[PDB]
Amino acid sequence: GGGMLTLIQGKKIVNHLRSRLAFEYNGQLIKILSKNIVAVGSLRREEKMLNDVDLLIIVPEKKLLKHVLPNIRIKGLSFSVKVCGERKCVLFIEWEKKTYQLDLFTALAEEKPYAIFHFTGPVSYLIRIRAALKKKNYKLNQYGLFKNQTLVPLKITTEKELIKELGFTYRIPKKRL
Amino acid sequence: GGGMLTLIQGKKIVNHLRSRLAFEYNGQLIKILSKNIVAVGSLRREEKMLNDVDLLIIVPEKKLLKHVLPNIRIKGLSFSVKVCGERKCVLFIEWEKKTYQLDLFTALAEEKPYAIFHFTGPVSYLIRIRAALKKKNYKLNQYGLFKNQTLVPLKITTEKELIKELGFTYRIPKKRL
DNA sequence: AGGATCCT
DNA sequence: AGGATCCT
Ligand SMILES: [Mn+2]
Ligand SMILES: [Mn+2]
Repeated sequence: GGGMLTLIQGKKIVNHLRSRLAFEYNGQLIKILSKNIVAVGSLRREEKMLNDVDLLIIVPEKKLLKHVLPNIRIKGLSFSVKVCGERKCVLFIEWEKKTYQLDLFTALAEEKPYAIFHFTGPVSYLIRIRAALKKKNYKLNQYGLFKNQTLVPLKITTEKELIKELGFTYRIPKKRL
Repeated sequence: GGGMLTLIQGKKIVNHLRSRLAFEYNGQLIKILSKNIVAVGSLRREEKMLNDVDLLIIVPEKKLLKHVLPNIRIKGLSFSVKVCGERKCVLFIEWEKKTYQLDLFTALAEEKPYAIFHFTGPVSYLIRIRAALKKKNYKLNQYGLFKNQTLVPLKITTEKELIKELGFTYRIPKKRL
């Protein structure tokens, strides 16, 4: 649906969106803070050409998940909604007379490092990491580390801390595969 | 994405499409036969208003699944593709200056009665039927009846024959729930 | 209930 | 590998 973007064009779009995201809640437009917007996906991995732009939005309250992506607003930018729910929302945005795919995802604060790790990818890397943890009866996803469907609380805050606690070598996003 | 259709408008669209569906295969446009096109979903259940139109296409060869929906063609009608693969293809068609959702699905000959049953719905009915079979260690889907992930070949040809063999009362599509 | 396509 | 949204 969306056209190809260069990495620089993608970064320009992310920079534009950082101050312009909001959601409608009880008849009020609530602005989303730049600090709670994280560029993820292939843009974070510095791929030269992008099929879409991926943003992770950190939502401060569980009760707001109902309202954020389903009532997403982008100041001054026209867009259509391809698919949308509380956790994923795919938009086709109009930018400089062309149409591009913007993927929006949400995470709660407690999920943040797991979500950054997940949404950064790439898929081949996630599969190898998850297969290794699966052998030790763990399940890793964008929400947490689980054993036997029960959350395994880890004493970590950042993505780096998570990767170290999971027992893997840290790699900059561009070198993950 | 698509507008609401009346049942009669839906039927008009199905009638139009019956002679106009084809797919591109090795540089040739292969016409799909009307006899292999079955109206399913809420249109088959005679719902007064439709959110979309559902067609089941019966594909004569397994090897053609690669080619049919991914290269679907509709003579004289403009459309865009929302999502598409070998088994489901959702199109937004232009009809009399309005946009409507056309859902296309494929089944092989051996799957036909199971596919008709599945795609006719409604969801509430499928769930109750499938839950009852699940208690007897069976799994029913659009492809067949399974026990322990193994196909259970049934001596049936039609949807009516299938429903009787599965041990349920036959109901016209409009009365299934 | 069960599966398809699409997201990383 | 694992999950979201959408299809019946
Ligand atoms: Mn991406
Ligand atoms: Mn339908």
